[PDB]
Amino acid sequence: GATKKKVVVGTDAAFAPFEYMQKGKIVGFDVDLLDAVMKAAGLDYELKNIGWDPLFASLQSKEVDMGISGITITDERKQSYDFSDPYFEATQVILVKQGSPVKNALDLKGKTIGVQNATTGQEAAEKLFGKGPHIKKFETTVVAIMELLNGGVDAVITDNAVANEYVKNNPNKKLQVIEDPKNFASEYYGMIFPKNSELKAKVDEALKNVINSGKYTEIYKKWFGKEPKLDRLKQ
Ligand SMILES: N[C@@H](CCCC[NH3+])C(=O)O
Repeated sequence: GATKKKVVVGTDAAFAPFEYMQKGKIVGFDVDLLDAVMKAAGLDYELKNIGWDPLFASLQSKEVDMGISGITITDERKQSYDFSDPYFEATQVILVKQGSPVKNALDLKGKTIGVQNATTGQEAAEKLFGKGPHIKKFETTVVAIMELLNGGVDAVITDNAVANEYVKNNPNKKLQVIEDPKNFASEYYGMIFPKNSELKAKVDEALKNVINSGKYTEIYKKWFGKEPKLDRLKQ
């Protein structure tokens, strides 16, 4: 007999703790949350590591049906895509070597900044300093961090849980996180869909069900070791 077909879900699995590779498998908070959500939604699915810029290209062509990849909901992105209700709150931070004199975002003036291409961190860097060669763009956040380590850049702007977990997992790298609430906005992550997707409603209801049952907090505690503040998801 005929058919799956499965929902095709894309991701950039180079963004621990949300999605990353471990032993040939894609793991992480977004991975576990997606499984809970799609199961609650009664949707069969496949999760594919397609990379960040390809993910957006493939959503536009509808080769991929859905994405989950630590993606900030933004007004500009809503022009081209649809988002689920938010499932996480985050902010950009600055990642530097210990020893850096940087105390806030404004201290990055005249310095070289590494970011992942087409991210809200690239956006924040361009908003603060204008577009130019001092902003170095990489296809993964992993490579951005590598360019911090080897001195190719002076600082990286990326998401708080990603920077924090990198430092906590890599003490011997002697990096540090600088937070700047005055210069960086609150951000909310959403699952993402091609415009006019018939999956969004099912995913929104499933996410509600996952949060309501305590499954969201079990997953959150697995990855972060503390309770979430669920009231952040109703802002
Ligand atoms: N949350 C930021 C960074 C995500 C990058 C994930 N590879 C954004 O949506 O642009």
